[PDB]
Amino acid sequence: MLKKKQLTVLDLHPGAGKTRRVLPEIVREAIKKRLRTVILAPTRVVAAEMEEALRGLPVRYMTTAVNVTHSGTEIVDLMCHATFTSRLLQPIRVPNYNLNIMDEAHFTDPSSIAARGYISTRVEMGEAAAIFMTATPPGTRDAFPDSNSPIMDTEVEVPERAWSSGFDWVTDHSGKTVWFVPSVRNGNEIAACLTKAGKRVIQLSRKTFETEFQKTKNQEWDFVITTDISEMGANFKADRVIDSRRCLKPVILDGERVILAGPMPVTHASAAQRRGRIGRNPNKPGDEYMYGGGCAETDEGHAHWLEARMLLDNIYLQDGLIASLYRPEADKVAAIEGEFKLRTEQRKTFVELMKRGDLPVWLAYQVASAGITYTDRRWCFDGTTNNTIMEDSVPAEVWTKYGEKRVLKPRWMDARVCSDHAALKSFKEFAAGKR
Repeated sequence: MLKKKQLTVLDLHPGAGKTRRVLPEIVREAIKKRLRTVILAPTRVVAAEMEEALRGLPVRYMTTAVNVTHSGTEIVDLMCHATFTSRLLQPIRVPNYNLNIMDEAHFTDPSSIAARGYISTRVEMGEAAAIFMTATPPGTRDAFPDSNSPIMDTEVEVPERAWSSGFDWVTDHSGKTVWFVPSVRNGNEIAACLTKAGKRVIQLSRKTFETEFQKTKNQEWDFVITTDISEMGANFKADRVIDSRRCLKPVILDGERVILAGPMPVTHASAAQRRGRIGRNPNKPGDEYMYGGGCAETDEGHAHWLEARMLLDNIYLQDGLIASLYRPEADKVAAIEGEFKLRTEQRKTFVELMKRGDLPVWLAYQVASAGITYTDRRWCFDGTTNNTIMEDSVPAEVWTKYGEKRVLKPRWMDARVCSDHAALKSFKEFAAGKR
């Protein structure tokens, strides 16, 4: 697989040993052939598990998740998918890796889609080799792949709100359950219902993942309530997965706003990855998978793919050439290559609104493309009356950097800045000039 010009998809079933067995062998072969290599982890939690599997091999860990003193003689770098894309965007030269390995290559966050598009383009050009590691490559239609041990698959009605009766099977279980919910707010209601029933519940989401995932190892628990982030390599010692089979879909309406549509069905890849959390121990047959809906290709028209085109249009590749999306996922968005290419100063603003501002890609692009500078926050208050952001059914208010109390009313409305309490608190700090 290491020969130039080729992209290999390593699609072994979940738990087949892609990370702990195949990855170290690939790395040893790459170091033997003197290939400058990058290893891309979806999260800092996966990067730490990779360090355990790669111990004894010269790897440069470009992440604060690992505490290792580097020798300086490493030709293999390890970083998360988002750091790879961010460094490509920033005015820092990234080496032209001869071998690019992406673990959990099914990750649908805009930065992972951009990384696959950039790497696959370099491979098409004949400059590099790549290995995409995932049980569920783009376009997979099988939500029931193979496993290390047999799984009991049961289609059943799964509660998406607090319940008082009709779901005895949920609480009458004596093992550990991983339950996938469509959103943080939906998880809060179910966790509260399970806590009132006497269950020990841990909740996981993108922002709290690294911190709260440690609790799954450090303390006894009955249920883990998680968004889709746990589809990316998160391992549990559990015997059941309850799957709502639903997710939220960011959708761009009329090219002027982003809504969080749904909950709606997950893709086959997401369902197979959610189910993939169990049936991993060959000595423990009969782990359960309870699913409450069907699958659909909800990645079509999903804003993450349009956002990946905004990132790819602003990454230098060669003169005016622009990287295409990875072919199997390239029809998910109606987009013309280069339509989002920004001039030098506007691109620097676009990068800073994402990196320091913490804004979603689409929103950062609207602000940068309008000729607004990073610290100018007047756009957070000059939108139409229908863009008024609501908190507890009352308009959200902030003291501007001038000392004036104003209602948060952004010129461009992106529902992701207020998807939960923590998101809106962060956006209010942004509108106030606090970062």
